[PDB]
Amino acid sequence: SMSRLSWGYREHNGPIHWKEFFPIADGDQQSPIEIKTKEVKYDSSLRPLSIKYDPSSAKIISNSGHSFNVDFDDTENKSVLRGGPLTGSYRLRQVHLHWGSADDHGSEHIVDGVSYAAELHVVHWNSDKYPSFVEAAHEPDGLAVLGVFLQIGEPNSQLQKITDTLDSIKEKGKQTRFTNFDLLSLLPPSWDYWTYPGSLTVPPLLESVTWIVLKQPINISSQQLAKFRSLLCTAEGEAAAFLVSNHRPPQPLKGRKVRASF
Ligand SMILES: CN(Cc1ccc(Cl)cc1)S(=O)(=O)c1ccc(S(N)(=O)=O)cc1
Ligand SMILES: [Zn+2]
Repeated sequence: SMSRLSWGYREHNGPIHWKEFFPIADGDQQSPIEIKTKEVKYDSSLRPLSIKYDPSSAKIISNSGHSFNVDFDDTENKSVLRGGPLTGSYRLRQVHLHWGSADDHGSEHIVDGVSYAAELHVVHWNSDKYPSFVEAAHEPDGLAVLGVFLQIGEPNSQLQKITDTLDSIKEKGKQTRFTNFDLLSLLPPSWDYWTYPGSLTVPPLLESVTWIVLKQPINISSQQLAKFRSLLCTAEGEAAAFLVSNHRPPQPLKGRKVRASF
């Protein structure tokens, strides 16, 4: 029961099957990717990242069945990403997390054969050119996603505000008010990054993303990370399954180059 609404990460509907309903899964700019550092193009024309996140932008946290979503008010330019490889201003919309079944893997991007325990995605859209997230999502330059690796280490109290909420939203489709979220404090100290043209890592897998993957990981404890696997991918009433893993394997580069800021 894989379909154009019923995709997932289980055996019958996981990544291997997404192509059945989203043929672009086999496209030439699919994400995520293994970054081979020896092959990175160190580009002196890449600018520093400019990041401004207003803690009051966050409105709600939700269980989609595929991850947790922190959703932000994107009607104003309070929370925006500029610089790096980007032209103009990209407005903050959504935060996701990806993880695997155990702490030794779970990230979407892989760096020199190494997988991190999880990966945070910060999703933004080009509001200087496009009227809306929906319109931007189907343009090559419409979206910018900031990726941050999570490694097992000392408990991160920055993750605590999110993990404290996870019982509220256990069932697929539950949401809770979630505000005064200091996203910028969750980022690592250094904003050195890789960048490449790609796609959404989930259906519908649109090739509209400028990926900006931060070199420096942040921490998560094993017991924090296990909270996310207690989320259900099934709705209230239906037969319970856990969201034990929600990452897409790396995809073919097909001529693309990864550029480094550093
Ligand atoms: C981008 N969304 C999917 C989507 C995009 C466009 C439209 Cl018109 C409808 C749905 S999303 O909120 O489900 C989303 C965004 C970004 C990513 S990711 N994990 O690649 O950065 C996943 C999912
Ligand atoms: Zn994501």
